[PDB]
Amino acid sequence: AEFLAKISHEIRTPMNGVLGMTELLLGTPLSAKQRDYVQTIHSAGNELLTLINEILDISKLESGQIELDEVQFDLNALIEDCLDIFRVKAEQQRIELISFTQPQVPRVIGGDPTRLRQVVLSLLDNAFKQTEEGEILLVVALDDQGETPRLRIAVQDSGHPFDAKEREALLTAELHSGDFLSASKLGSHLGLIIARQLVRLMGGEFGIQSGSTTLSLTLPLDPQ
Amino acid sequence: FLAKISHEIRTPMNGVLGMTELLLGTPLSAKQRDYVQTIHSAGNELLTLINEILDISKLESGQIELDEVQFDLNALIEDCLDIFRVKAEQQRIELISFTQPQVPRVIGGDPTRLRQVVLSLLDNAFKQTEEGEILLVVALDDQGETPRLRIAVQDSGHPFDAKEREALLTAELHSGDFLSASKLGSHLGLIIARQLVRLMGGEFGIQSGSQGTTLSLTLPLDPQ
Ligand code: NI
Ligand code: NI
Ligand code: NI
Ligand code: NI
Ligand code: NI
Ligand code: NI
Repeated sequence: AEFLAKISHEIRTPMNGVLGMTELLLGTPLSAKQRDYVQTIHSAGNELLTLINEILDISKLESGQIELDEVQFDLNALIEDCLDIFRVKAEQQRIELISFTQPQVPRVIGGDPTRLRQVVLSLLDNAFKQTEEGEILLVVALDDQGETPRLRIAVQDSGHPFDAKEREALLTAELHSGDFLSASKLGSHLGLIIARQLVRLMGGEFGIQSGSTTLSLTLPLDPQ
Repeated sequence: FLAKISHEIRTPMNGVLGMTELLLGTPLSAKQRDYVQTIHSAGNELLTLINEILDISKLESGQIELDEVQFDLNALIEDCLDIFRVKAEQQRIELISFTQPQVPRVIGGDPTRLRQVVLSLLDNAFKQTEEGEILLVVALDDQGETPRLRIAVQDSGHPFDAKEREALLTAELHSGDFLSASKLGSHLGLIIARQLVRLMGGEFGIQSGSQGTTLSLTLPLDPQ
């Protein structure tokens, strides 16, 4: 996990130029059809750059190069924010965003918001690509089961929930430098897997119960 | 190239390069042209790098197996040189090739990788030499206990250092140390080229005369 982080500059350096010219190109006199192409380089280039950025920092985390910072953040305000990106396209029918935050759960807890923001988004975004019609509910509750209260977050999948082989391969997902690029055909897109690894790093477990899927994450916490 | 870059890196970058090849068909100013010209000449660099990084990790891990089929040796070596002739005509370079009288027409092996290794060395020449002559000698080597094939590519080019020579022969990934970040970007395909030959069955070494650098592999020629 040192490697990708060690040579991070040279994976960044040309990509910084691709968007560098692009966010610069918009200022030039662009014709009607030209600007349609240049912004495509902007729009598609970023979603690859963020992917690149998203795989390097997780590569840094498994090495122990950097730490997940512990701060006290508004748990509900983050979740309701996570919904608001998807609520704008929730007006299209045959899907319904539902949020249930059990009254017992705290409003603020100690953890890392940004990396939790990804995992909640990555679990939520997967539900949209899965469901053609239906409704998606996100529960934020704590399961008192266990020696010490632990927080749980789950998202319910609409269709073809999981391959029996496919899920097991998700639970035992550990990716190295080259492994993050190999395009394993088994199929959990990069987005899902990176998301999975973090939820192991912060403690707790990942759970998917496929019933004809509820991508569940159970972070820990100390009772205070 | 024998490693499939991810479904989520290849296709966004596929759209970026698709624009640059398409955008030049549109009238644009000179200063505007360089911006799109680099994205083609730089967006490829990252895509070439991600593949190269991935290729080593697959060679070391052993997930790569070689075909055993009969191919025409002359065509392959003749076909590789046809690629570079257009790149060699502009560059003031005369590339020449000699194939010994004794080396056979057909040998059993893997023609797809052997092309890549021959492509790998042959590219390195043009990368590090101008004004010079590039030569490709194909000749069997009888010094071993049994006749073996060996292919030599040398350039009237600038030599390799004492440490870059040592690095190309010893450095490995998911191992001790890769020794560089800046220096590998150009010479990474040569390590890959070594990985095949070392797997192919014979040793691949480099002897740098202080000017011409000869990169020669020895492949185990078929029994009879
Ligand atoms: Ni650096
Ligand atoms: Ni922007
Ligand atoms: Ni399926
Ligand atoms: Ni896809
Ligand atoms: Ni091209
Ligand atoms: Ni390793």
